[PDB]
Amino acid sequence: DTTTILMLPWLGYGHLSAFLELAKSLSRRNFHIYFCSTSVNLDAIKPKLPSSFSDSIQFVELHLPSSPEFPPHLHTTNGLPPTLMPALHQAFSMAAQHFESILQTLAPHLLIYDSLQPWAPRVASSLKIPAINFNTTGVFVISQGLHPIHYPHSKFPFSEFVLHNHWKSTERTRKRGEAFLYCLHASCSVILINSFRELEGKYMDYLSVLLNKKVVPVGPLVYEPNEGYSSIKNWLDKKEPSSTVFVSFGSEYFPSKEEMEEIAHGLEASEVNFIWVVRFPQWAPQAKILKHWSTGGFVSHCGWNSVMESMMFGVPIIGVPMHVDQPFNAGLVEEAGVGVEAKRDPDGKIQRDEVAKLIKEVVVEKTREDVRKKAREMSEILRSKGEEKFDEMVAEISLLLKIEHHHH
Repeated sequence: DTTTILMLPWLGYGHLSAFLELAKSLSRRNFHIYFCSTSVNLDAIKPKLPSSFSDSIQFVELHLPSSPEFPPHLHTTNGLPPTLMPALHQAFSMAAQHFESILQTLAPHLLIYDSLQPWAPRVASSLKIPAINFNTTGVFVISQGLHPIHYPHSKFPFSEFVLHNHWKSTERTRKRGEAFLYCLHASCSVILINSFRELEGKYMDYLSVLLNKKVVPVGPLVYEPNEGYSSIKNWLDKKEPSSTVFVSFGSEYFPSKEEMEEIAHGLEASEVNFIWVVRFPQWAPQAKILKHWSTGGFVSHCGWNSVMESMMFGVPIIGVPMHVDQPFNAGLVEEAGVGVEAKRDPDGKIQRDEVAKLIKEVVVEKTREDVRKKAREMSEILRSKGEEKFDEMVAEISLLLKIEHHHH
């Protein structure tokens, strides 16, 4: 009979997008995919799965405990009030017993889990089902955290990047224990990750050594669009080449009113064209917008998907980080030469004028072209990479399932 994989993303839009792209490729390689998340997430990613995959990728609903005031359409981090974040983690924790009922019933041959379920590799070991880890974000930020663990004294070897730590609850108590999580099977001996070596080759090689694991890259996993655009195309089509920037901040961080005020001033002082329709706690075609001639700028919060999309498309990155991984991703962009970072002032807050200085210097004015060279060059290699992108991954999955075949 055919082979089956259960895919469990973390409950976030970026994770869902990454996991669906990996789910699609595994379908094309003659695997049966069990795509498992909550009903609200499955609905939000359902549009991106074409009707040709209906027999090879099934959506399997995970039930979080619901109540009239915390109902299922809130069982996701997308658009969720931050003060409800504790409940979502609690409700997710409690979904472990149902997830086990899913594994027992489906009896998959493999579990590919996101890096945020502590109970997913623990439940899969109980049923003797191999489970591989898939990280949807970059390796560069992970090696910065594991470097003091072994080398508190040595400087970070390959990078000269530094951070303000102005960013500086009990999650860390759980995070450090993963670093020391053991491994006596081939299922955890290799991890898949959403990056490509042209961007983070040294950091994958370094991370492979710290973790004692094989770091198999399967990135970048960017989703290409197939109205909204019709109205927006009018702006892009009319304006001359390279005169606009896009402002993206994501659906999980809602910038503070002062922060939005300081950022807004960067846009006005920069005297640049702008396309921004931000959200508030409870959409736009970002990919299509990044893929127009008029587009030569991206003022992004530097989430991994936004960083990957620009490098794939070729649009220079104006970075304004303000959350967990953004500053590192933003440091990596500048090191790579494919963008510039706006160094937020020695004060805690964002510098209103610092943002404005960079947008004009990069988009309206070709003051910095060293970056533009790097943006197009990077995008050429990404598109050049084709079906070999999943070659190394398929080989390890094949080998892993064969090893476990004897352990019975």
